[PDB]
Amino acid sequence: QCVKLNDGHFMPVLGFGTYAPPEVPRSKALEVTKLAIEAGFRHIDSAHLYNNEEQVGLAIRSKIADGSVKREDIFYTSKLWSTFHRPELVRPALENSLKKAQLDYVDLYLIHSPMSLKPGEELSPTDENGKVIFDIVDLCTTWEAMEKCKDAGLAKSIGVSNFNRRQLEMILNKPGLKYKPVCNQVECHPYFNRSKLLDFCKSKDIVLVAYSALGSQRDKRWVDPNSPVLLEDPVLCALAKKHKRTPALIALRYQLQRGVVVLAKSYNEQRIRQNVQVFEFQLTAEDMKAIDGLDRNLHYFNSDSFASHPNYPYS
Ligand SMILES: NC(=O)c1ccc[n+]([C@@H]2O[C@H](COP(=O)([O-])OP(=O)(O)OC[C@H]3O[C@@H](n4cnc5c(N)ncnc54)[C@H](OP(=O)(O)O)[C@@H]3O)[C@@H](O)[C@H]2O)c1
Repeated sequence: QCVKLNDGHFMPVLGFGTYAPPEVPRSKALEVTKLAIEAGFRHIDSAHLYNNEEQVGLAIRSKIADGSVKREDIFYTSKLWSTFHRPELVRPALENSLKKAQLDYVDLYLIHSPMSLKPGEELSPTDENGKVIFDIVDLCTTWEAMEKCKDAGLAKSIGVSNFNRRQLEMILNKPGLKYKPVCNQVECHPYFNRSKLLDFCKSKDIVLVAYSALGSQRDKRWVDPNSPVLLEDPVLCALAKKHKRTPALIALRYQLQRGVVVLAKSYNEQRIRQNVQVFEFQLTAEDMKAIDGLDRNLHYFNSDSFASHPNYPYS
């Protein structure tokens, strides 16, 4: 099952999340991406930041080599990291990602975040106070460079991530705009359901892609351990019991029924296989209303590191 993007390409509505924290050996991404493909995932979400494109790319190539899939069956996403927003750095960044993954093109290239950072060696250049050293870049210029990447065939589609409505509007209203973003990949789950942003995106034919749809990996770098654990929510657990599914499946299905494309990260073989069951059942209107009632403006990613950034999208 796919949705048609505003540039004519097609995106599978369920995607595999590949990020794992640095404490996880790099080789694991190879193993789990192959498992994901074997389970039925075709949309695979990576990024320069993840330090895994070589392993994820190898998994894709391996599954093409053994005849399981063809390149055209896979929808591969990468993302431009924030130290590469200056327009002259965009195509080189994409070319580096392609080289790592050993792919001729990405299906989707995203601006990972609107929060531009100082260019250089470090992924996350930080001051002595812990905050990231910011760069002030007109993102419309970054976008123009993204458009050139699509015209060159390096990316089939281009989009953004972590943009709010105002930031999207800035791109959409850019004079001489050639390609609208096909999507906005954002934090989205029952505790932070982004309903207003979703309505806006639908009105502009921009797909909303949900990350942390299962409540995030709760990494101590960015997430308060006090934050309620999404999958422990009693409404989600009651719905799981009602449907004889799992809280994760309820959370994924919720997104699909709102017209949101949903990612799901798992590095566990059993959970990877479980997550594809999202297509096997439905939630009723009353179920959906119960889940909508959980909305509580809880973005799990919530750190000083970026809450002070001039382009921080949340308010
Ligand atoms: N654009 C961005 O700024 C951004 C930000 C965050 C995420 N992302 C993308 O979105 C992906 C997913 O988001 P996320 O990394 O925050 O994780 P997530 O999809 O919210 O998953 C959170 C945790 O759920 C667990 N899980 C998965 N399936 C489960 C199941 N069926 N039952 C119980 N637990 C389950 C996983 O643990 P196990 O691995 O142990 O199964 C995982 O660590 C990322 O990997 C990345 O590709 C993008």
